[PDB]
Amino acid sequence: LPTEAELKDFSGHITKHTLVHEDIRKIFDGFPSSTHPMAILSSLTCALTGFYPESISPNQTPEAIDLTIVRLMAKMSTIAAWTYKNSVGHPLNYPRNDLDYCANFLYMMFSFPTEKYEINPVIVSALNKLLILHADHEQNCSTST
Amino acid sequence: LPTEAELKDFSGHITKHTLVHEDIRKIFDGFPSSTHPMAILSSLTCAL
Amino acid sequence: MAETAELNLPGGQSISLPIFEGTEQEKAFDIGKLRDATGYVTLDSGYKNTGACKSAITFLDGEEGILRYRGYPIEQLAENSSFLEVAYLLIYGHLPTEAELKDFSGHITKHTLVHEDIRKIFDGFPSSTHPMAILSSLTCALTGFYPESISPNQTPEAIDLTIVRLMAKMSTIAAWTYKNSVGHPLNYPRNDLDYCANFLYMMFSFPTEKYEINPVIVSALNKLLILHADHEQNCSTSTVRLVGSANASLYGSVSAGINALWGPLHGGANQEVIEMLEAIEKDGGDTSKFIAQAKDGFRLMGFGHRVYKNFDPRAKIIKVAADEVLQALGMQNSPLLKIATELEQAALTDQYFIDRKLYPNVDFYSGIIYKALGIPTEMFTVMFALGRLPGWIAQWKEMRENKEPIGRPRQIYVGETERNYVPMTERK
Amino acid sequence: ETAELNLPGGQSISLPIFEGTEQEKAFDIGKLRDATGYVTLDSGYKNTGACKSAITFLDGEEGILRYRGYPIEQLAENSSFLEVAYLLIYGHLPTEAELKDFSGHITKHTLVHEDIRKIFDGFPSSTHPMAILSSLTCALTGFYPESISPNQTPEAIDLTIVRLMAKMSTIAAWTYKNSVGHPLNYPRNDLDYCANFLYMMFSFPTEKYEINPVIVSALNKLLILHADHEQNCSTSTVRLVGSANASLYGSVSAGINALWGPLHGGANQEVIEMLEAIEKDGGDTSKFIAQAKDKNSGFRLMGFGHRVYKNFDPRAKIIKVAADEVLQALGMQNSPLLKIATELEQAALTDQYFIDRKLYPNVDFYSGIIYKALGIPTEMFTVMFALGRLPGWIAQWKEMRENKEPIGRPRQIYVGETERNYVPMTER
Repeated sequence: LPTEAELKDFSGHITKHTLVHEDIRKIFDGFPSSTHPMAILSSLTCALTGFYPESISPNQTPEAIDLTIVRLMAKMSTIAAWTYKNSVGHPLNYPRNDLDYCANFLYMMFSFPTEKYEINPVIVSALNKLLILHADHEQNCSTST
Repeated sequence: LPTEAELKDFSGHITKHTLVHEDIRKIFDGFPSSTHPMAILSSLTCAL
Repeated sequence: MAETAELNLPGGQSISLPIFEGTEQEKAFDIGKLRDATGYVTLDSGYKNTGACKSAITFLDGEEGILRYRGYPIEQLAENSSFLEVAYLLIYGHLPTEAELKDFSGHITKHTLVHEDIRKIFDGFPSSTHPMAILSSLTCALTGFYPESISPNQTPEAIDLTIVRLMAKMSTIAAWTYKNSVGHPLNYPRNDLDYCANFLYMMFSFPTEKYEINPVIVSALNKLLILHADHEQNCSTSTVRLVGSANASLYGSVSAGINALWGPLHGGANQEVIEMLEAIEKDGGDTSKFIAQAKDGFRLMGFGHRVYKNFDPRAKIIKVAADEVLQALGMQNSPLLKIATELEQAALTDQYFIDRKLYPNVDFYSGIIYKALGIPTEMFTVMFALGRLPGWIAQWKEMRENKEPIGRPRQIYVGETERNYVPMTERK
Repeated sequence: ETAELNLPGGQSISLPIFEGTEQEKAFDIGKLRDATGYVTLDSGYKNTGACKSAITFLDGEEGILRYRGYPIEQLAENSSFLEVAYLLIYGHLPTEAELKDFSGHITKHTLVHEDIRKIFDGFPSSTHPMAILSSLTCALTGFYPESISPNQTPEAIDLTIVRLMAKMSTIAAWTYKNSVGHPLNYPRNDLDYCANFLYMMFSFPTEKYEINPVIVSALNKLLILHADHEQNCSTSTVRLVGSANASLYGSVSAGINALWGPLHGGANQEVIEMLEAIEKDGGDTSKFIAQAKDKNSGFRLMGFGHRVYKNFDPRAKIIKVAADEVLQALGMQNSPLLKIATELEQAALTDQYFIDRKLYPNVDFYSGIIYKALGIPTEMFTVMFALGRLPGWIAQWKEMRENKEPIGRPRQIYVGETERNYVPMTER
């Protein structure tokens, strides 16, 4: 369990890195609105190695691995919300600096640029619970992959 | 081992389908020239 | 009280040359009749001994460490002026009225917004493109978007519009060159920040981290840019005047000046200053090894100067700001300040440095402030261009208003004398 | 041997004499400012020798032009563009093997990177071709960062030169395709330089392009006639920017911006506009010849006069005759524009006003009429000058670097305000 300082650095680093490179947004631009979100999630996820070639170098230092971990925890939230916006033809929301991980995902997914989005702490806290229940399950097909 | 007709249909069908959708070319357009080829191969392969 | 020079050309021929005395006792002889009356030209290596123009803009004396914009000492403009006030002074000749500095800074605010089509041109540059390629190429493009700017016979109204558009858009486009390199989305300029603050926002604000406008950083940037605003005649300023003398657009003449500034021989523009500080940090932060081994460059790394003997009069002012910037962030006991002080006190006390007059110049300190702000090495010459821009513009405008003729020098031919074309068959 | 210069006070200095291989004479003011504190004063460098050069001999008094001692008339009649480019750059007529090597390397490098094509995608069809040409040439330093790295190997430099000669042709054709909304052509490796340019520009899918050997010949000749002209403004820009060790790409981009100015290469566009205006007015050419003499009527005789030629321009005399031949060879009998042009020269050359002021047609006066006849629109005329002058720019840059010229740092005489104290805003 992290100390208050460990969780604040971990969650702060994740917040910083939720911004996805403009070139990945332009790759995303190529996908028709009809594309299944999972095609985009998997496709943009393997493009990250191309943008972060240090991630596949031999001799990963612990510091380098820590940076890959916060990059992927951050950017998965952003790209996941892109896959929804793509299906409905809405503009992409930039992530916010002031929202916690789950609130920021809900904002990126459901906010319009046409009005302040009302964040419902009931939905934020229900999403925290659902993600926690799915966080790990030992040696299933996806984890073994 | 294919008969002459099986290999000709198999190799003919492959020839027809070597053309990649214009939208996949536009996804490809997004990748910087510096990107490692394996990033593009894997990424375009899961877009299919 | 007018003098004359007498030139006695071998063969017995002689000419009287009128002497021109400037307002700081710089003397020239007028060779305006030399070729037509004698058949002779001067031969001058790198124009080192040639008065290309008369300027009311900037007086510089390197032996006496003096520098003035329009008579006003550099020390007093830096400590008390603002970049746009100094831009107005350099360009229009006097310290502005309250209404003048208001309208100028207001018109610049309105025009910092760059056309969507120039943003689409910018979209094509890969993220790895050196920022100076993008700065020079997009400045170049502006003449295409503002064709009126290469019209013959532009109203002074039109020329003033060109001047605010470029002062405005240079800051936007410089911020784009940084965003491109880190993959960040472009910021729209804001209507409610002043010139330097809007630049820092456009450069450093990004959706996932709070950007607060620190007034100490604003004050430091205003002094950096003031101190780079003009430096008399030099390669890049001469380029801007020469391209301008052909009636090129201001945009085209500045594009050419940027490419001159990019040259590693220019002086000042030396992104090796930030490179120095980084190479040392990575090598465990030990100065006295890089210094030791960088003997067995130096002008490229913020040490010494071509014009100024003894000391750079801009250096000791930006030294102050460099200290306030380090303390306004959390860097009082950082590797930067440590590495900085070791280098500087090799310069200011190691005799080898006192011998070859390698004192820290304004860019040694500028490179420290820039490294402090997280401005990368490949942006150093862009920050130089952004400061020098109003000087370029003032030098271009003076050149136009004095209706200087096209710069078209002569040569002495030292090639082959007349010989007939040999058709390809009859050669080898 | 020396000239002797007597200044007020006892001061006297011996300025050495230098005489070139065509008896052009200068005295060396190299040490003037260090020995005396004086400079020359010389507006537009009408009296200053910028350099020694073996590239091109220009006798403005007699109207003589040679490239490396080869008469222009003989090269224009019998040589080709790339042969002249080779001779200008490398200093001799190529052997059969050298010219095949040079044109072969140039053919390979004609393909422009897909990211430069995408930058080009951003320019609207309304953009003046020269904005596009200057902006993309500028971008090239971004794509070939080795070209600005210090210690260029001769091999490195040679690859820069072939890259630029090649890509200027492809990009110049893009600027035309942009204006008419046609898809870009890829270069064709089975076509010579001029035919490849003509195919890239004029081939479009819905009309059979035939390579016309008359058009290919006419283009080779015009490009040769534009190839070099000694120390003109744009060439002086390329050397100045280049003396800072800027990339060839950056130096040539600054050159293109100088050439665009109406007082330089931009004049060819204005000449054709004058001939069309006289065509439209319908009026006697003698009317405009009088208007031309009328100190301020609004009407200047464009394409007459030159800084150096006080006589016929040999390039104008060749293009005048070739315009007749080409229009005849293409079935364009009696160009109304050619008649007005030949009538303007007829009246001007016999009219004492013009003869006393040494006002003859220059290269710009007849060139538009031939470009027009090849299918080249007015807004491409200065692009065609840039494509011709390129190898001259390259030759001049290359010789400037091989001579190890120091950075170009012209001087001023200050004529502005003496030390005056900063006056805060509230006190003004």
